Amino acid sequence: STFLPAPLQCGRFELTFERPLVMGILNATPARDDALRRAERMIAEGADLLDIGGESTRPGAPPVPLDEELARVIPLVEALRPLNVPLSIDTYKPAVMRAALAAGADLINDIWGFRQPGAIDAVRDGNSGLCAMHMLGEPQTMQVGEPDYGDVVTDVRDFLAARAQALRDAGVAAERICVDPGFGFGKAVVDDNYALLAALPDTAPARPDGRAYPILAGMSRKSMLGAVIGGKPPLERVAASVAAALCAVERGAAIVRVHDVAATVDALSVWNAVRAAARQR
Amino acid sequence: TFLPAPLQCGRFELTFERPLVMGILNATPARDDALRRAERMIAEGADLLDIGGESTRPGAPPVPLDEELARVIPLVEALRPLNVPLSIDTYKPAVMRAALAAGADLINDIWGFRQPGAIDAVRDGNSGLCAMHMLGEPQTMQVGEPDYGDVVTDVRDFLAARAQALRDAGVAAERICVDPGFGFGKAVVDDNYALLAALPDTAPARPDGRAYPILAGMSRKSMLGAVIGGKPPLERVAASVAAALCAVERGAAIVRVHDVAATVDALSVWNAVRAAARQR
Ligand SMILES: Nc1nc2c(c(=O)[nH]1)N=C(CNc1ccc(C(=O)O)cc1)CN2
Ligand SMILES: Nc1nc2c(c(=O)[nH]1)N=C(CNc1ccc(C(=O)O)cc1)CN2
Ligand SMILES: [Cl-]
Ligand SMILES: [Cl-]
Repeated sequence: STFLPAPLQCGRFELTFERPLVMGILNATPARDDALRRAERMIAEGADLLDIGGESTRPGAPPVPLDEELARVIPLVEALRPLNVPLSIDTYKPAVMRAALAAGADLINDIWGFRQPGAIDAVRDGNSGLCAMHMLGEPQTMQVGEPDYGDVVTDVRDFLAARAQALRDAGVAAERICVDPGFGFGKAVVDDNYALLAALPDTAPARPDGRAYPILAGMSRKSMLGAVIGGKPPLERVAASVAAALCAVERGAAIVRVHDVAATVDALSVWNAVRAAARQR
Repeated sequence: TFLPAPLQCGRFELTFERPLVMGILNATPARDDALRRAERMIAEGADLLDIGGESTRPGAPPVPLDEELARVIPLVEALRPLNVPLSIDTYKPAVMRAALAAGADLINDIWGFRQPGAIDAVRDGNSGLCAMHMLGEPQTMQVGEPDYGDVVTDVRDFLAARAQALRDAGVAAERICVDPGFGFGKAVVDDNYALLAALPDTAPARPDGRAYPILAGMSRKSMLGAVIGGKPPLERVAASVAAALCAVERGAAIVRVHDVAATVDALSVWNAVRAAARQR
């Protein structure tokens, strides 16, 4: 406060964060026209980016075969490109990264932090945005591991610092990179996730210009929320998800990744109005 | 971490380790529909219930005394056994008198105990008292056009005078909370959002040096519609949650809301964040 996240080069777009941006989650997982209507609705509700995922990229989910992931993701990229809204791709598979970038996606959002063999090579060229997330696990297994940290905030920051360095060593400009602490990925459901949310600014390492890498935060409908509201199921977590998104932007998040776009946008309109009033004092 | 000063509140001593949620119980048509609503809001996590028999809002037509009493008193009598603080949203001294005699715990007055006879009605006993700021003329009960130097300072100075008037009549400072009165004589965005941004500065000091605890009510109000493209009241729930969270972040003791479950859930997240912060 009154913090300004560093800019993100994001394929066709140069994102700046005078206000935090809302990334609407477009799960392309049961048809195509169903997903396109969803995307149009989310844009109408105020989504600033769309995150296209052909898999369940969460802990304990079945891993989708390559041909099918390609068949879900690529035609949505092609159909949504004309809308001139950033298209993020939720994938850790280098082949999906290559095909999706060739199809004209703007951002690669990777739960494995570009650790899968060949992912860095897939993304090093061009201008796409890249979100390196923290997940505790061994990449070869494709499985999230058990929580284990000294200070989870420090460990998450150092890992993200190493991932940004690895991207930069391969020629990726620092301005194309954002980071994400990976809420719900190898974290104690309450203690680790809320430590990371309370200390969000400190999860982000510094770019060479001294500015912190901008932060993407995704908590929407997650177990960390169910755990504090008496165990209600995902569809009953909207108000809690709005609360978490607001907390993240209060703590300097550049982008919030959400299911409930209208509700998040409305909440962020109120947040911006408060900030605008505070700036006159 | 801010800890709002405690509120002596009739049968209850309220302390604010966490902010409390006051559920709005609009008792306007019946006297039984209101009761199931109250039970639901308690089940959803309401810490207080605000019983209102009128429209205590700018431009709203008034309800005659005997009708307001017919709506409020049976509800006080019916809800007392539930053992949750009962607040009465009234500016009428006769309703204040009758509600306290029926056993209400808190009097919530949009006129800041300015109506003739109000202070005299609430002097005695241990009821909590919420003195709200509204810019207007008590005699005609008309809200005024916004007019402030620094609205934050003007609101605080008014609330200091109302607290002092209550104390001059023998009211213990511990019984008093204050409310900047969002949407009552305020520029819809300029003034309301200044007050929310500078919320802790709207409360004057008690004699012990702690600020009077703050009640804030923004649920579904125009200030919210104004910033979300002019959506109507029933479509302001997400914006109302954001406002409540902002208010507690800025030290509010009680938030007054229509959407109890949604607000309680948001505050559960907020509490979890604070608890994590306190371990660092
Ligand atoms: N950059 C980025 N990408 C994602 C994220 C995320 O948080 N950040 N979350 C995702 C959803 N995965 C889940 C993880 C945990 C939970 C849960 O805790 O319930 C649910 C879903 C997938 N893709
Ligand atoms: N202590 C306290 N009591 C109240 C309050 C309130 O904000 N604080 N609001 C009330 C509802 N009045 C409205 C005022 C403004 C608006 C609006 O701006 O839309 C709507 C309703 C009545 N009772
Ligand atoms: Cl835990
Ligand atoms: Cl205005």
